[PDB]
Amino acid sequence: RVEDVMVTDVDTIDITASLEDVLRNYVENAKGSSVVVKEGVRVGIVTTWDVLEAIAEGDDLAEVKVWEVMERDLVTISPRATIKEAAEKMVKNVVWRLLVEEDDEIIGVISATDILRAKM
Ligand SMILES: [Mg+2]
Repeated sequence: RVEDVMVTDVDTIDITASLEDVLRNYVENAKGSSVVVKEGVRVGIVTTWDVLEAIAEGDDLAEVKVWEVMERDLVTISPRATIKEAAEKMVKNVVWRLLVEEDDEIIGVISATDILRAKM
């Protein structure tokens, strides 16, 4: 199940950060995503795909704040879901990562990389 393959040690970024920060975190530290935090509460996820979308639109990455592009509802899954169910949600929503929520709070992230490694 998701709880068996998820990562609880999540990378976070403040809600006031920009896509330039997300880009930098990827290029300098290899971080493909971050869980967005607002005053200590995890509220969504921002990813390098959001950066690519901004580049495609010609946006100034420093001016796009992470709250403008973060996601939560369609990318959240229960730790009780099976790995196949997690893969199905990733495929339906065309995302590489899902936020894992329990007791209304984000407790981790599961990525297609994790699922592929577990299958192998
Ligand atoms: Mg998106």
